[PDB]
Amino acid sequence: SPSYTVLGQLPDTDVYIDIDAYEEVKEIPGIKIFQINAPIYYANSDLYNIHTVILDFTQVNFMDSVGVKTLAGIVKEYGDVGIYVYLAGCSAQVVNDLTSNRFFENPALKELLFHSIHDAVLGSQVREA
Ligand SMILES: [Br-]
Repeated sequence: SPSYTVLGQLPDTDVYIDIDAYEEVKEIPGIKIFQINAPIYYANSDLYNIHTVILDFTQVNFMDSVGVKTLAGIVKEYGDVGIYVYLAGCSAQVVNDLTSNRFFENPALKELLFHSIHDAVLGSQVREA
């Protein structure tokens, strides 16, 4: 797909890249990591035993209101079956757009933000169930 890329972990590192880019790269059991390559309403249409979905926002420079509403729906619906959706690598600008479009109307959703993918992975290790 051009709109998302599935990432894996280079074993025994904090490096996450395209699962197809290198043979020894492996997905982490229980976690799906998707790099967003196009506005999320696109990647979402493709989407349509996992405890955590990590969305890598490193390539995202801004979000529009349609995208934030789409993301909010993704977070809510996974959440409703107990799966956390983490947002990794959001720029200050992206978090500003999220905020403007009322993504953090419930301030608890700030806990879904992490600076790096590895930070998100570690954050999924132990948390309220
Ligand atoms: Br977006």
